[PDB]
Amino acid sequence: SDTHIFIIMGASGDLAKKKIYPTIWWLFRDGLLPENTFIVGYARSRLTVADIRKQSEPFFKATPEEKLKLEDFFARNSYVAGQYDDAASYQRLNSHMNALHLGSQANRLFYLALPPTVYEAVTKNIHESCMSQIGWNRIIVEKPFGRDLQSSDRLSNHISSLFREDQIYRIDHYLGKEMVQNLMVLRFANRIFGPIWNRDNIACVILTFKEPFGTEGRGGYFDEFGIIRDVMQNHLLQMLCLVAMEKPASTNSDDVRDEKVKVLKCISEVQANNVVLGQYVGNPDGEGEATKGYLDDPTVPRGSTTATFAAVVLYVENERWDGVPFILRCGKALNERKAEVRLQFHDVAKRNELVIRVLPDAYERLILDVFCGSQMHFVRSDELREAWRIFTPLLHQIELEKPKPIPYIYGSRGPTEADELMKRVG
Amino acid sequence: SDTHIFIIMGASGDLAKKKIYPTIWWLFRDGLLPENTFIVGYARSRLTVADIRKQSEPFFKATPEEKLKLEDFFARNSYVAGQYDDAASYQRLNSHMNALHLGSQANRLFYLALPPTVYEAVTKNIHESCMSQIGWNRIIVEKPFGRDLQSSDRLSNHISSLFREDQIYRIDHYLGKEMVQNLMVLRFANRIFGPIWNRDNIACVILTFKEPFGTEGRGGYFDEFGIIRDVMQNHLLQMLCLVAMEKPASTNSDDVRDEKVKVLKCISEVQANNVVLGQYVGNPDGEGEATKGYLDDPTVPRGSTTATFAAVVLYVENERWDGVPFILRCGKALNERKAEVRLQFHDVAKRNELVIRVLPDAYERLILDVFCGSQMHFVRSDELREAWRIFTPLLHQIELEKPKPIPYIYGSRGPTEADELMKRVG
Ligand SMILES: NC(=O)c1ccc[n+]([C@@H]2O[C@H](COP(=O)([O-])OP(=O)(O)OC[C@H]3O[C@@H](n4cnc5c(N)ncnc54)[C@H](OP(=O)(O)O)[C@@H]3O)[C@@H](O)[C@H]2O)c1
Ligand SMILES: NC(=O)c1ccc[n+]([C@@H]2O[C@H](COP(=O)([O-])OP(=O)(O)OC[C@H]3O[C@@H](n4cnc5c(N)ncnc54)[C@H](OP(=O)(O)O)[C@@H]3O)[C@@H](O)[C@H]2O)c1
Repeated sequence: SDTHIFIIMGASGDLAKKKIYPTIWWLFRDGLLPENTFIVGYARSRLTVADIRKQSEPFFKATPEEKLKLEDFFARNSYVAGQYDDAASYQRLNSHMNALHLGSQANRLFYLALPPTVYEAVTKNIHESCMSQIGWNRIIVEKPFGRDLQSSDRLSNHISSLFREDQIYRIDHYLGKEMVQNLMVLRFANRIFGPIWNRDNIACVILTFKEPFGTEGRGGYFDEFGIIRDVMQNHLLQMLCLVAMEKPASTNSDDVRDEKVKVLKCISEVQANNVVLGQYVGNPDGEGEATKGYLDDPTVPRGSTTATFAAVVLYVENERWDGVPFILRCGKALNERKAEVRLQFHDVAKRNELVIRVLPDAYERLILDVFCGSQMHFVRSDELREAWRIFTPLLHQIELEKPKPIPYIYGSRGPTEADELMKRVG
Repeated sequence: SDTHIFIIMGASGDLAKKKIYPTIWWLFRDGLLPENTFIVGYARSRLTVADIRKQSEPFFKATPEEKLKLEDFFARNSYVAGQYDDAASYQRLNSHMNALHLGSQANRLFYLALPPTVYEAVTKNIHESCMSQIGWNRIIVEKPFGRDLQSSDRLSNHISSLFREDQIYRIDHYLGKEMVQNLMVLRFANRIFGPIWNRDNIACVILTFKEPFGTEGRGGYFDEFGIIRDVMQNHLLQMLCLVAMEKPASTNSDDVRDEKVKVLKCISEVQANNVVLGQYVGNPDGEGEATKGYLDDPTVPRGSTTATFAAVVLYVENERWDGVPFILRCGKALNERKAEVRLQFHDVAKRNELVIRVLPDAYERLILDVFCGSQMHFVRSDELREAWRIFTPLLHQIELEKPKPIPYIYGSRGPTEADELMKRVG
C-alpha cells in the first residue's frame, strides 16, 4: 500500500547517527521516500527523538531554509527502548508500531544497525513479534556476513530459516559513493560484449581496486578482517561474475543473480601459490598520513601479519572461459584511486586490451532499491556461500600459518612480486 | 635481389631537403635500408651532392660520433641534373643508374618530390627511359591526388595507364608522427569487435580529428585546398572504412583494401544540409599565434570563405549499417589535439559509448612499407575515385556558391551549430 515503517534496530550506534539517520533525511528532504513513511529507532539506551537529533543533525547538513521539511521529518521519527532478547520489549515495539497511522496494514523495513553477535536473537524476535500481517517485511543485514564459510553458513541458515530470500537484503555500501555505478556498467557491458568475451579473443582479465589513503587511525577494525575479506571476497569477486556470466534469461533480479552464481560454482578453491599478500609500511620521504605505515597505526596490535594488499588468480572453468586467468589486485595506501576491469586480447599478427573504468548516490540507491524491492545489487544467500567456499581454505591457511606479508612503500603500485605473478600466468 | 636505388625526383625541393633526405638518413643510420642501397637526386638545378648536404644536414641531427656512417651515406648519394620533359636528360639519368654497382639488375624506387603539374610528363619519361628491366619499379606519388573527381580521375588514369596498381604508392604522411598507428588499431579493432559492430547495438559512430594550433603563417597553402580536402576526404574517410568494412578474405594488402572500397561504394554523395563548415577567428583574451585568426594570416588572400573546420554526416547503406550515421568532425585551431573514434550504443533499459584513441615512426614506416612492398597504408586508385565521388558534389557547390563559414573562436570546440547537427541526427 502507501504506508511504510523504517525500524532502525540499534539507533544509538554509529552507522545509525553518522549514515542512515542522515541518508534517510536526504531521501525525505528530496521526497524519494514514499509519502506516508515513519522512522522508529530501537536500542536499549533510554533516549528521546530530540536526543537523536542533537548528536545526528550535525551530519545532516541542515540549511536554515529547509528546516520546515526537517521539523516534519522528526515529527515522523519515534524511538522505543528495549533489549534484543526480551519478548516483552519486542512486544512494546510491535504494539507501538500498530499505534502509528495505518501501522496495522503498514510495510515494515528492519535495518539491523547491530553487530551480528546479536543477529540470531533480533531476527528470531522480529519473526515472532514484529512482522506486518498485511504489509511486506524486509530485513537489511549488515557486514560482516561472517568471516569464513562455516560461520557465514551457520548465521545465513538461521536467517534463511525465518525469512524468504526475497526478504533478505544483505547490504555492502563501504567502498564509496560510486560503488553501485561500478556494478551497473559491468552488467551493461556483459550485454554488449557478450558474444566477444571468450577464451578465443581474451587471454587475461584483470579487475583492480586501488585506494591511495591508509587505514587512517582505524586499522584496529580492518585488522580483525583483512584485505581479502574487506574488498575481494565480496566486491571484486562480484564484478568478476558480471564479466563472465551468460545472457540472463531476462533482466529480473533473480535471473541475473542466478547467472552470477552459475559463474561462482565453476571457480575452484584459490590456493596459496596464486596469491601475493602485501602490507604497507609508511613513507620516509613523504608527508601527511603517509609518514605512518600500517603498524604505526596505534589501533593495530603489535606485529600484525595482516594483508593490506592482495593479488589473486582465479580460473573460471567451462567452455566459455578456462585457462583464462582472472587476476584480482587490490590494496589500501597505493598510488591512485582506481576501479577498472581490463580485458587483454590475443594479439594474433604491444598486447591489445579493453578497459572499463568509473543524482541518487550508491548507499542512497541501495536504501531505495530495497524500498522499491529490486534485490539486484544485494548478494544472495547461495551467491555468498559460493564466494566463501572459494576464499575460506586460503583464508584458514593464513590465520593458521600466519605468513609475513611482503612490505610495500606507501603510495607504491604494491609489491614487485605481485606483477611477477601476473606474468608467471599471462 | 639485394640492390636498391632511391631516385628523389625534385631533390632541390622542400620535401626533398627537409623530410626525405633526412628520413632516409635515419633509416640508413639505423640500418633499416637494404644494405646495398644508393640515393640519386634528379632536378633541373645544376648542383653537387656536397651542395645538398650543406642545406639539408641541418635537419639530420648529425651527432659528431655517428659522422663515419654519415660519410658512408653521402658516398651512396649522387645527383644528375635534367629537365622533366627532355628524353635526353631522362637518358643521362637511366645510363648513370646503370653505372652504379649492379644498377643493371637493381630495384628502382622513384619519389616524385614534384608538384603534380609535372606528373604526366615525369611518369611518361620514367616509363620509357628509366624503369629497371630485372628489378621491381615503384613510384611514390605525393598529394594532392587532384582537387575534384574529374581531376584526380584524369591524372590517376594517366599513371594507372603506365604503372600496375602494385607499382603505385600514393603517400599521405602530413597529419603527424603517429598517423599510421591510427589506421593499425582501427583495423586490429574491426577484427575484435566485428561481430558486435552492427545497426543492432550501435546508434551513432563519430570520428574526430582536432588540432589546437593554427595554420601558422602558411594559411596561403591550406587556402587553395581547404579542411574537407586536407583531413576528411583522405584520412577520416579512410578510418570510417576500417570501422565499417567486413572480415577481409585474408590479411593481404589487396584483400583489406578491397573491403575498404566495398564500404565506400555504399556511401552516396554528401549533401549540404548534413555539413557545418567553420572558419577560426583569432582569440581576443589569449596569447601566441592565438591572437591571430585565419584571415590575420598574411598568406591568406582577403575575404577567404575557406572552411578551416567541418562537421559532416555520411550514411553507409547495406544490411550491416544503415540509418547508422557516421559523423566526421575536424578542425585546425581547436581546444585539444585529439584523434578518436567513438561508437555510441542503443542504451536499452546516460547513453553508453566505446572509445578508441591513439620505434619506426609513421613517415619512416611508409618509406619502409614501400621498400618491403606492403601497399596496406597507401590508398588504391579505385578507393580514391570512390572517396572523390562522395565529396566532389559538395566541394563543387562550395567553390560555386562560396558560402561564408561559421566564425568560431581559436581554442573553441568548433561552431555551436556543429553540435546542433550531431543531435538533429542522433
Ligand atoms: N565495513 C564494515 O564492515 C562496516 C562499517 C561500519 C559498520 N558496520 C556494521 O554496521 C553494524 C552497526 O555497527 P555500528 O558501527 O553502528 O556500531 P555499534 O556501536 O557496534 O552498534 C550500534 C549499537 O549496537 C548496540 N551494541 C553494540 N555492541 C553490542 C553488544 N556487544 N551487545 C549488544 N548490543 C550491542 C548498542 O546499542 P544500545 O547501547 O543503544 O543498546 C550500540 O549503540 C554492524 O553490523 C557492523 O558490523 C560495517
Ligand atoms: N600536405 C601537402 O599537400 C604537402 C606538403 C608538402 C608538400 N607536398 C607535395 O610535395 C611535393 C613536393 O613539393 P615541395 O614542397 O618539395 O616543393 P617545390 O619547390 O614545389 O618542388 C620541389 C622542386 O620541384 C621543382 N619545381 C617546382 N615548381 C615547378 C614547376 N612549376 N615546374 C617545374 N618544376 C618545378 C623544382 O626543382 P628544380 O628547380 O631543382 O628543377 C623544385 O625545387 C608536391 O607534390 C607537393 O604537392 C604535399
